[PDB]
Amino acid sequence: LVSEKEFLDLPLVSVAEIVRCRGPKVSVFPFDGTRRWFHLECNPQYDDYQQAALRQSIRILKMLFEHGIETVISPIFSGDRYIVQALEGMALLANDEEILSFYKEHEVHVLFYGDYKKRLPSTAQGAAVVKSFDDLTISTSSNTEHRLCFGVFGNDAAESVAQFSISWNETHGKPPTRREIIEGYYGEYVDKADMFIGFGRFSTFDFPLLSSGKTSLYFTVAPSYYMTETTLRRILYDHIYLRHFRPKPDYSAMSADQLNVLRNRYRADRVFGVGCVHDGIWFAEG
Amino acid sequence: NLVSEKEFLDLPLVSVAEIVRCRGPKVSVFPFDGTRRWFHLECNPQYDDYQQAALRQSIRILKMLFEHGIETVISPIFSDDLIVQALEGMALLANDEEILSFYKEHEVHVLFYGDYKKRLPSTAQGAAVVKSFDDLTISTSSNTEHRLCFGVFGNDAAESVAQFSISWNETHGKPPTRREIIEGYYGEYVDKADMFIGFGRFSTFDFPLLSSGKTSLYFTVAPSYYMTETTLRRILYDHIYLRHFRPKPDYSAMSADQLNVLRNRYRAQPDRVFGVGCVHDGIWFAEG
Repeated sequence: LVSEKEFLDLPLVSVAEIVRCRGPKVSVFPFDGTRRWFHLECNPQYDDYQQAALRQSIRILKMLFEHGIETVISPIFSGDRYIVQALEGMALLANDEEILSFYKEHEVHVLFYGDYKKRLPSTAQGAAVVKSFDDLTISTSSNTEHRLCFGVFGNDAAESVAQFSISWNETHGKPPTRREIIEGYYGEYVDKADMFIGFGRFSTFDFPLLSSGKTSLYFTVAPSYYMTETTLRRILYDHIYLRHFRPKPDYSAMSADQLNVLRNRYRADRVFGVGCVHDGIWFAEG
Repeated sequence: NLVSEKEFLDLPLVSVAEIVRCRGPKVSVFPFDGTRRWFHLECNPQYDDYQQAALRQSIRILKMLFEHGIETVISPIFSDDLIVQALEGMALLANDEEILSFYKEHEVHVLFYGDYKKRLPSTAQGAAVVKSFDDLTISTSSNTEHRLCFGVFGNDAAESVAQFSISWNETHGKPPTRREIIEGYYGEYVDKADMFIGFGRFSTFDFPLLSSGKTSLYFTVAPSYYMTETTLRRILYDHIYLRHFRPKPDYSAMSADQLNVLRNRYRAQPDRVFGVGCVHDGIWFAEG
């Protein structure tokens, strides 16, 4: 029984306790539109993309964890032979000092999911990235306050599940349960996503097995890196108090006039996700 | 392909259907949602019958979708991630004269997917309904104009996939490919969903294996049954012409002002988020 203004005025710790009580326990947050943001808020002539971007990802993950969210799932990647570059960008997640300090300071256990072992190049660099992912999962394994799952080619889990399940049944004598399948794919058991925060065109991606009809979807207008505290709070408020508001509507107990308002509104077309294009850029209308 | 929204709206139906056939959405997911509300608003709950009304509207809409050139419609009917009443409803979908007449007239091939075999009552009635699903799939298998996939507890395919894959390896000596996994789950190979049209609260559900980042998501304000021809055309237009506009943005090639309009927009309206709603009399509505 909290209003939005009240929720906005709460001290941070109260918000965190509410989130631990009611969720979202598992939040999906790809960092999207990093391109556009980099051209708008940095200097592309002087600044370097990878470091700036990493700084912002750190800021947002910090914010999410500090709001009492236990697990963040963050799909990162899904010319050519600029692959060296992008393998270095992946490498930052396991070697950059600032982010390692972040994992330490916030007691984050980092896990990687997806088809990266087979899809990454069979080069010494590719092998090095994979090995640094493995090693990072091991060296953060003593952390238990938060879980961060990074998705690298984490889009089509069907074949991976098929093979995991064949092996499992061969060594256990029965199929793996859903929990066991999830543990196999993410490394540890993770609950279904409570929310997905996307950007721009309405679409979701790269959290196999964890999607449900109870996953709340949001789409920012600005690139993810513009995410402010106020915004995160309006999202949290919507998911916690409004998405599953009780009691459910009782149409029979509604006056003739209320029913008239609903009837008239629905009769006189409005659909979220229908957009417009300006200078080659899509914007949601409304 | 240089077509405006007004132009697209003014096109003859066959032109639209041909465009949809050419450019998609080939596979469209469309649950019928907000049906209690729709029924209390557009029918006489005191005189009218719920199921006939609802079925009539579902037929109307599926008809509209197929008439717009969409090959496959996937429609979650009963969802357990979102018995109780309807083992009955699905029975209607495989047994009601009007809808059977619809599958015939519109040459629809019907499939059922989900955990229904295990979730349906283990009674003779449950068995009979399952058999009628099977029989309907066989019966409409010669229909080739359209495909309709009904979701009955079609969430959480993981365990189904595990079991299918175990059996498959037992018979073939190797794991099934993705294609084979999809055939196993849906009965036939189906491509990834090109769009999902939902209602109200932004959420999607019950099309396992077929979701991708390329699935365009839409959320109507009104309950599904209010869907009109114009609304559907606006959705189609957005998906075909706007969602994947070419060329894609080249920021380094953009003028100072092209960057400025964007920067200014984001800085001057910093908290804009679609999916945040408001509640009145227990009804959630998206803001914006």
